[PDB]
Amino acid sequence: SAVKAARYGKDNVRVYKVHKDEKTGVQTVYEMTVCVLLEGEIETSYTKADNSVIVATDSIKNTIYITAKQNPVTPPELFGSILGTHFIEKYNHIHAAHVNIVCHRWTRMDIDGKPHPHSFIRDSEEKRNVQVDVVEGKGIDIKSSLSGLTVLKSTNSQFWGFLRDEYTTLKETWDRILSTDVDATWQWKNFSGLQEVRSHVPKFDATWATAREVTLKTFAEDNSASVQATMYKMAEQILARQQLIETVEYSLPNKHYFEIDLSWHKGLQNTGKNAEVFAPQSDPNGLIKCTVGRS
Amino acid sequence: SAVKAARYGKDNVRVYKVHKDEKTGVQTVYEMTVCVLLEGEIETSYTKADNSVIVATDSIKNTIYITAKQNPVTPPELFGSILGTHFIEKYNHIHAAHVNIVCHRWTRMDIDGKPHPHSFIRDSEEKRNVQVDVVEGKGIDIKSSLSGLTVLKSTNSQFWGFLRDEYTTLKETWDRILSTDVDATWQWKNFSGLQEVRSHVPKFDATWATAREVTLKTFAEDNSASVQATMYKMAEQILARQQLIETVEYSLPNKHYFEIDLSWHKGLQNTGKNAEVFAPQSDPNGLIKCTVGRS
Amino acid sequence: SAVKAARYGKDNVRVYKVHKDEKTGVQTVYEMTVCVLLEGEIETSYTKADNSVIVATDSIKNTIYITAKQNPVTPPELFGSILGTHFIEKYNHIHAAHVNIVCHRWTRMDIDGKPHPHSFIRDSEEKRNVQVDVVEGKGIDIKSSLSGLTVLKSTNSQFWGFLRDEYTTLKETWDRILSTDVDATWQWKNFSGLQEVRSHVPKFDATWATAREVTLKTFAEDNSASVQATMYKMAEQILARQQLIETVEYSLPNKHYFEIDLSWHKGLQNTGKNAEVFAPQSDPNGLIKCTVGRS
Amino acid sequence: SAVKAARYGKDNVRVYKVHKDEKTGVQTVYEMTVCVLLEGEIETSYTKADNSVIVATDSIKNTIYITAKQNPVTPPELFGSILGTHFIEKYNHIHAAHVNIVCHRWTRMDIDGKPHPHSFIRDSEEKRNVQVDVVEGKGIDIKSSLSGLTVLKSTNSQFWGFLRDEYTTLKETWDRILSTDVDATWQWKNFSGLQEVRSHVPKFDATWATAREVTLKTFAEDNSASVQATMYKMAEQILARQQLIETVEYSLPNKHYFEIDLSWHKGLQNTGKNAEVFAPQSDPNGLIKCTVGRS
Ligand SMILES: O=c1[nH]c(=O)c2nn[nH]c2[nH]1
Ligand SMILES: O=c1[nH]c(=O)c2nn[nH]c2[nH]1
Ligand SMILES: O=c1[nH]c(=O)c2nn[nH]c2[nH]1
Ligand SMILES: O=c1[nH]c(=O)c2nn[nH]c2[nH]1
Ligand SMILES: [Cl-]
Ligand SMILES: [Cl-]
Ligand SMILES: [Cl-]
Ligand SMILES: [Cl-]
Ligand code: NA
Ligand code: NA
Ligand code: NA
Ligand code: NA
Repeated sequence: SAVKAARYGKDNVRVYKVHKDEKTGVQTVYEMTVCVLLEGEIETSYTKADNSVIVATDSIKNTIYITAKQNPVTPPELFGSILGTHFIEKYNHIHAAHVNIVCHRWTRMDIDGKPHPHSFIRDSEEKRNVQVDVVEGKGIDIKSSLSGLTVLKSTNSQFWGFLRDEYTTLKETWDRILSTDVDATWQWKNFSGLQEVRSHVPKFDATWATAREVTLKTFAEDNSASVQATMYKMAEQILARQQLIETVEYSLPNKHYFEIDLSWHKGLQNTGKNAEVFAPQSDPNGLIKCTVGRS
Repeated sequence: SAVKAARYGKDNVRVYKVHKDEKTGVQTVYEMTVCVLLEGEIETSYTKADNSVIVATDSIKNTIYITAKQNPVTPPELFGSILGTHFIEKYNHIHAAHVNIVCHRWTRMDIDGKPHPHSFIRDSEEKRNVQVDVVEGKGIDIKSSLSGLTVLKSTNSQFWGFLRDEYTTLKETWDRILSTDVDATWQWKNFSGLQEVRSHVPKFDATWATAREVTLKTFAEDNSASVQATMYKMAEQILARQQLIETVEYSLPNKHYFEIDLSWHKGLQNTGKNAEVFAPQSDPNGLIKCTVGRS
Repeated sequence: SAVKAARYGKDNVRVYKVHKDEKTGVQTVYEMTVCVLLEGEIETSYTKADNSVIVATDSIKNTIYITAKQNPVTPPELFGSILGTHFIEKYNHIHAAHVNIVCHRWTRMDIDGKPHPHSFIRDSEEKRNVQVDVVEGKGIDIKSSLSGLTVLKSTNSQFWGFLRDEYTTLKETWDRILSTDVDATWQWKNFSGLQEVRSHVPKFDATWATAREVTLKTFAEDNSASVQATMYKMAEQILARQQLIETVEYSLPNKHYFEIDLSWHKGLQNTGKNAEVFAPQSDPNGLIKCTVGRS
Repeated sequence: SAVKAARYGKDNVRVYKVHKDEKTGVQTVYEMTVCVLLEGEIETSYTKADNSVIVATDSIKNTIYITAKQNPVTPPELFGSILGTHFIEKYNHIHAAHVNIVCHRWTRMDIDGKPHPHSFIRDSEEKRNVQVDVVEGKGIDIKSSLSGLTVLKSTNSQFWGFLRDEYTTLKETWDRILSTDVDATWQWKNFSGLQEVRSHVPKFDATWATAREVTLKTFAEDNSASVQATMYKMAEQILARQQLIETVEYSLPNKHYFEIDLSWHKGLQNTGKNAEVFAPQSDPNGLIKCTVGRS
């Protein structure tokens, strides 16, 4: 037998960094969870018990903290690029570094209407993420995403005109609840290396902001014909607003809310126009996905 | 043998309710998870296979939705009281109803700076909860709480002067991170029944708001001597601001963030005054609890 | 205000211990998660920032590992007793120690039909637990339990003869699925202190074994009239087999499996006697509880 | 813009099936969670609100239950193939079906040493899974796996001889704990369609059994030089025992157990040869992956 593919490293590395402004007293915190997996001339660790080719995953962990100490950890696209570039440059025989970063929210508290200098709240489990693949000889591929953005609209969602055959029981509807957990990913043009990534640093926060804003506004304003149609509009707009993005991907569950017929109880009317109480369904759920690119 | 205690019912009942203002088009949503457990003359269901004394848990589920259809679901203290009162009044032989409600956040979205009439965001996994125990002959006991409120302050937390003996390795500190998940509970004076609960309806949202506000402000402003001392201040203030509360309980984990000594690497300084990168510890964690009452 | 109740300490302390038999080469592992919360003359830590009365939770963590190093960690009832007794004896001003222990399964692997000397498998997420409350002047109260024991029987479960009124839609059934996650707790006679606990050491593993055996056999053999009736039988038997137990508590969810009517599709028959495919319901679920004592 | 990729359907479809032997009274249960995502000429649902091309995900759910009613649900490789083949054959314009199945354990209980005819225990959260991609014109690609198989060996694991530089703090060790959650995947030769899958039905349970057996035996018997080296041996053997498998993939976390130096306390010796009490680390963890193919 032979090794067709291999990568190894340290996952679930929790990192916090604080920035203190000496002059203002304002402190800023960042918290993330980091995974770094390396590829290279490491097949003999698997086939021959040759650990000489292994950069220990414990050392990869140390390196993550040292890199956070010596560089900015924001935007996560830049940090991941610095981190991955380090491994392929430091170790001749390592030829790719795969860096995934989950950024956790720490939003400054407002106390009595004034931003507090050093207290924060996790104002959502929504995440901002990056996947940075640093490949020697082939630059840096970055996928940026937002995930865990949980939303609901109580009307202005429809689903009718779908295929109807002997497997179909679903009633057409012109007014339903739509609720989802948004997973949205924008894939950047390949970057030739760390300098090119750095040359675009401002665009990373800007594009994340645009993607979120477009997601929320389209979700709220689209009188939705379906999840499919709504998510395409989101993707289309994001592409139109950042030329350095090549594709936009959405992965959306349809978290169903079912009407409850109560007419069996004293003729209570709770369906159609009289629907007020619904049963949220934990499972199953629709799952709808789209990758949109430039025509 | 004999039954010393018994209660039974339906847990994890997910409920959504929408309120539509016909005139404005503004819709408002509520989502909760409900548990109702009943007590009464039901020992024979356990000892004699006598199911005649059982109100089926499926029927308790139906009753939850019907009650939500026919009454306000807010404040959760009132809904739980209505619900529990129904079971003990409807069924002679049922003498207590234990209603736990978890309220989930659905905060109206602001789109282009204007509140949207029917789109919402889950802007936190923080919960507002109630535990309502309706006991025939003995009124209604309500415990209200907030939970899952996750906060961090990056300085103005201290821990020194603790007991030091042969089991102690912890260094005293005058400047550390403090991060916790706030679980705060306020226990109301017994209410004689549903009318008395209704007579106090406005106080339920007001007291929840006060508890949150006092929690966040004390957390942010107290140069903390310890979790113990900070949480007591929170509780003291809440008691001072609502005379219908008898006790205030806090349950707080201390979610440790550890310094990382990196001086082994090129003499890097990352401790004490130079501490910038920390390792959040998932476990273990301190757990600190207090119940505060009136002197 | 004033402190009405207080306890504090370290939660989620993961502990592993290995026992190596030098002579046989057979190794045995134990893994648990420990929480120790202390009570005593500690009110001033909360009201006066007096940390002198605080045994740091970090030191409580150290003490957990030291105690595991110097004593047996099995049965967990004994370990918890040793641990809690240490705190109230070591610290004059500490008057109670509350020790919760979750034991994780590490079952020796059989390889080619022979037990392996040092490899183990987690052959279930089922837990064996103890709650040991050590109260100065008042001995040691122990609650032992098994939890997370997930079972299903595909027939020989019934539910009929329950109360029927205007809230009832549930059909009576003479043949249904019953599936639950067993949480079973046996509460021991108070022990006067550590010597008395030690005098009963063998009974702890024996009683845990009996409780599990009786649970599984009753579940499998009882043509169940209801969860209520079945769980009472379990409790009755356990009480009859260990006189040092005062009560037996069960907490059982009824994890419903619903029939699926498919006759709308080509007259397919999948209900009643023809029921083969069912939909497991994640929520809601019945929750049925009983505490049984001696008449 | 334009749709570069799209797939949609129903996730988290829980399914139970019972088989009753009329003659013996022996019943057998299967429980799984199913996801079916379809691809085809569906771009206009996204770009033009054309729902005519959508097979509703609700109908895909119905179809899952109907297929389970009318066919065997075991081995999961065959069920997934039947299910995916149905969609591409039934709907001209659907050209791929992606079926993921998670099988949940329901192992027959032994009561008083005899297998019970209709009671089962979930004797592990370990899963048996399939990923079946049915592509019109291109047959059926199946990946089979086991996951969630959690194991520990308390000695006969080593890690030394790794790369040492300025980022390295890890001590070499000749005797450590190794614990992991096994994720192992075997990828089958492409099948031309449903007949070819059926022609190999017996091999699916046999190969799953071999993979598990080889995993457990190698884990227990290999005096491991590293995770890398041990997992390669597992993969090598599995490939040697089933020629219809093209590759074998492992994904293994190294769930670290750290020594605890206690010599600061009364010179207690708990390291090296005296190590008995360890601290399991929840995070971070190494993550080691390998795909092995035929040379
Ligand atoms: O938006 C929707 N898209 C779908 O494909 C679908 N199928 N059922 N309900 C649905 N709703
Ligand atoms: O605030 C704190 N309280 C405690 O009791 C403690 N113990 N260790 N660290 C601590 N911090
Ligand atoms: O065993 C049961 N007990 C109950 O109380 C019940 N209620 N609905 N179904 C039930 N099944
Ligand atoms: O088996 C191991 N492999 C690795 O690559 C490694 N790195 N640190 N510890 C390790 N153990
Ligand atoms: Cl859907
Ligand atoms: Cl603490
Ligand atoms: Cl029930
Ligand atoms: Cl590792
Ligand atoms: Na390199
Ligand atoms: Na009553
Ligand atoms: Na004492
Ligand atoms: Na087709």
